[PDB]
Amino acid sequence: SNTQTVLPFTGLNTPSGVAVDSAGTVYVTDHGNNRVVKLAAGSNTQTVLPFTGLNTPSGVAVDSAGTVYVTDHGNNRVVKLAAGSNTQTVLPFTGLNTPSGVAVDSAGTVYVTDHGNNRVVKLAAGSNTQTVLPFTGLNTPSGVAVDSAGTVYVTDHGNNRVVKLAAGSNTQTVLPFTGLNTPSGVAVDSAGTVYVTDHGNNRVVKLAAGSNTQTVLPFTGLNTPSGVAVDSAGTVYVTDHGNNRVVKLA
Repeated sequence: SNTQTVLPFTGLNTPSGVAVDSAGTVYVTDHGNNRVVKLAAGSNTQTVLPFTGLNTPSGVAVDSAGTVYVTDHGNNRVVKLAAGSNTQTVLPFTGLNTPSGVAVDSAGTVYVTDHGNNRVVKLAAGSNTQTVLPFTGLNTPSGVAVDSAGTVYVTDHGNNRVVKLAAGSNTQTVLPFTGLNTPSGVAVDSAGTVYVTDHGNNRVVKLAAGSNTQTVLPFTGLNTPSGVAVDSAGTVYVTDHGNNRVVKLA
């Protein structure tokens, strides 16, 4: 599709991040209202999820069981809510500072950009010990995504770059995006194409794996976009933070 459409979230205030599940349900962190909202595909009526005591939530991820994970940025913590449950749990990360983003892999391992500590941490399901991943030379990571191969992708805000860390070898590669300015969010589709919100340049750009061609997607009029998500059909969703809206492109 060539035309962006605004999703009918109601009462949104500075959306900070977005995730989409395999049913096309769209989850958004409403940073300004301290809440997380979701909209089923084709619905006009959002649901406010029963998270509690959030403070400027910065990011959201959804696992294959429908469990929703939120970086509760102002409380230095990560919370999760199982599908159908009305009581969140706090994941046992320690020492986080203003965490910016979250991703979850097919094993349920949770990855968090610990933005205030310039590091990326991961916690396997059921574990008490978090692991600092061997990224190097980060400057304020702003978002994270993980693919089926366990490769972890991170937007490096201060260095205007996207990095990926291969599982096993721990080889870190800078993806050949160009002209980025404060990238804010990242998503990866099932084909390995990487999508990035180029916050400082008000655009969203995608790069297929191994390519030196980046594509500006035909969103229009963006202002400081904060997050991106891509569904199994290739539909792209963006939190257009500066315009208080969530836009999509099918």
